[PDB]
Order: sequence, then C-alpha cells, then structure tokens
Amino acid sequence: QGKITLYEDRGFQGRHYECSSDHTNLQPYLSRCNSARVDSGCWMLYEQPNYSGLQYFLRRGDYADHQQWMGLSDSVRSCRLIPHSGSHRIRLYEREDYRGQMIEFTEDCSCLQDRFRFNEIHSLNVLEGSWVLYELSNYRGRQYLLMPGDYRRYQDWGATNARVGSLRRVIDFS
Repeated sequence: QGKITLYEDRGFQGRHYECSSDHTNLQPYLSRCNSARVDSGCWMLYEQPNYSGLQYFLRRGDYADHQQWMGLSDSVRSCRLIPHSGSHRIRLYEREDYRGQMIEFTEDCSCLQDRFRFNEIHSLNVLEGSWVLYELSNYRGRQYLLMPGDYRRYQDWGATNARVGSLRRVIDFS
C-alpha cells in the first residue's frame, strides 16, 4: 500500500519520513518536504494538514525537489495514500444525482471533450480504485481526486465547479 520517502530537504537530504499509509500532519516529521521518493503507488500531498488546501499528485518516481511533483509550495503538512484496484471503471453523470447523461471510463482520458459532450460533471460513481479529473485536457491545469464511492454533485469532492476536461485512473500497477 504505497511507500514513499518524504524528505524535508531537496536532493533527498535533511530530515526524512516514510509514509505507507494515510497521514494528516507532516509537520511533526517534515519541516517542508522538498523531496520525495515513491516505490509503488499513488500519493497526494496537501499544503496544509488534514487534507485542506493546494495538493500535488505523486506516482512511482524520484523527486529531489518539490518542483518535480508540481510542488508549487514546499509547505507540505499532509499526505495520504490513494488506494488502487486491479480493474478500473468509473461512471460520470452530467447533472446532479443521476437524471442527466452518463458516460463510463475504464482507461486514461487525456481528452474527455472527445468522449463526452457536456463539460460539466455533477455526479460520478467510482466502482474500482480512484480517479483524477482535470479542468482541461492532457492535464494542463487543475486536478481533483475521486475516491471509490458515490457522488451526487460536484460539491461532494469539494469543487467550485464541474468543468472537467480530462481524467485518469489513479493506478500504475493493479
């Protein structure tokens, strides 16, 4: 279940901490977390503790700096593990609940505008692992996270809007 080595200082220096499970406060272990090494899994970090604020999606790889994982701010005080899943399947819904149009995805969607018309997703049903939504295509903007569950609106995943441009599955193994 994921396994990364968060480093207070870049180049994997300074104080370090290994996270193999959900964590809400990285302060008591990392002053800033300027570097991170992932073994196998997907991880998300949050600029503020208790998963609140701007975050950064991390996948198997070496990060000697915060800029590597898109770290905008080295003020990372929270990090969690996003579960995986052998198969991947998700059902997005146009409007709230399930009265609008629905389209399913079982693979990477670097260009939703090619698969679904409406750009507003106000409900989705994630059966397998988890997925990620991007305000644009080919991930050139913001990103949201949908854990395995049921959503009846866009606010459920704490989103100002529904505008979705692309999406992928949070997995690279099972």
